[PDB]
Amino acid sequence: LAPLPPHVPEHLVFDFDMYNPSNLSAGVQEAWAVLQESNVPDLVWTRCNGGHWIATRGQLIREAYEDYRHFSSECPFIPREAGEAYDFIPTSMDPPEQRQFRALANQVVGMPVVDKLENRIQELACSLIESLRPQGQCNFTEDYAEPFPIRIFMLLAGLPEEDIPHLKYLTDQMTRPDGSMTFAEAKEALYDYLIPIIEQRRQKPGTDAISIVANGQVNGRPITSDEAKRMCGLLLVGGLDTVVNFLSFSMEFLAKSPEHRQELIERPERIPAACEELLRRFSLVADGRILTSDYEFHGVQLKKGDQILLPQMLSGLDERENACPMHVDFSRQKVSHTTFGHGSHLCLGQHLARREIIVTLKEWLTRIPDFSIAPGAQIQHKSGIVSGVQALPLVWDPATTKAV
Ligand code: HEM
Ligand SMILES: CN(C)c1cccc2c(S(=O)(=O)NCCCCCCCCNC(=O)[C@]34C[C@H]5C[C@H](C[C@H](C5)C3)C4)cccc12
Ligand SMILES: [K+]
Repeated sequence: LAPLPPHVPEHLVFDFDMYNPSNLSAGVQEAWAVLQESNVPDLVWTRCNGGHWIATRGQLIREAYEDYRHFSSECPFIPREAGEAYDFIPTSMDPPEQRQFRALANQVVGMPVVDKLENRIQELACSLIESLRPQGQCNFTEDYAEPFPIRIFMLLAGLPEEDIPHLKYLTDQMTRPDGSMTFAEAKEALYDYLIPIIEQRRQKPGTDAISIVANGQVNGRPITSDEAKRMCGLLLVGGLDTVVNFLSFSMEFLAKSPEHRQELIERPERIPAACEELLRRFSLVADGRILTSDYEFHGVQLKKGDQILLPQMLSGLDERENACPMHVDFSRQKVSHTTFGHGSHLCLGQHLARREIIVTLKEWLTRIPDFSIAPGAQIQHKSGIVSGVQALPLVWDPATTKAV
């Protein structure tokens, strides 16, 4: 517990630990939802993780994401040292400089790219699932959720399949840390992999994402090598743990809810809506911002340099915006969430991510309509900037399945 700053009133202190919240055993969204109990104010200060604010309600979360002038992305992670070291593009930039970098990134992971990749996304899902189907078991996180998005990235980035276990090694070191290296070191090791590739594709561009970013123009001039690297690191990591962990949450839920599986089998037209309602219920990101100036917000004095956690996760779980928020209803009306963020940094990958989710749901239930959690296994969640599932052992009777 860091010393409480004298500008912070004691009545706003609530020592939530985003990397190890109490009651994690109840589920990680449930653990974060403690922040929305009736005796917790809308904006609190936690002394954990160096000390920082947390906005606990959708209205404040969206407001702060809109107000980039006060709430800057230059240090967007807790703890401060990680946020300081972090320099990916565009996530560590504010508008207006951010806008042209975001437009360049949009050309390589935005919507039209989706239609070009869609046949490979479909084929990859089907091939992975058929490999598992006859076995009657898998560790879903390891056997489907991890290989699916990284294979898609390698295709969009024009990288060879054999590079996958090394890239995985490198991203795990960053995003699945064990305290052996600092964020800065893991980040540099990732940059070491990308720097030669960007050099190569600046001399000899192709039509892959790295070539397009590395040869782009921004605010009137060519992008530098360093800018390209910082963009490519985000394009790699952006759709990896988010998708891995979101799919895992979704499949845990479906494994525990035969009635919702049957619903999507009998009414496949509801799968897009189901995707949105799972994105709401199993929202999983929590990053934040740094104050650019002293600012009073919702009656609370914020100080220049204070960090504020703005959990994307919480908006859709807020009872003030969605009734019975922990309940999953594929027929829910007025589904609201900020799962993909809000404001100037609203996820560029969201159309790709929804395609990945919808293809998985449809192709999984087509071949393996009936499955359960392995008997006896205790599913464990993890919490942090991207919350997730540690492992997801599933079982089924292969006689209930079909090759398609
Ligand atoms: C379920 C999956 C995903 C979730 C929940 C998710 C969530 C988010 C969130 C919350 C942000 C905003 C962060 C900020 O405001 O600080 C964001 C930004 C972004 N994400 Fe996604 N993401 C997902 C998938 C992907 C995928 C598949 C990619 C593809 C490479 C991707 C690319 C990006 C990029 C480039 C940005 C930065 C946009 C900018 O800063 O203007 N995302 N994502
Ligand atoms: C107990 N031990 C094990 C530990 C516990 C806790 C911290 C530890 C750290 S730490 O404190 O240095 N690491 C905590 C922050 C790690 C940042 C990961 C995000 C980077 C990639 N993602 C994004 O860019 C994005 C950017 C954006 C938001 C979000 C989703 C998408 C889009 C991708 C993230 C170091 C070592 C050990 C630690
Ligand atoms: K920084």
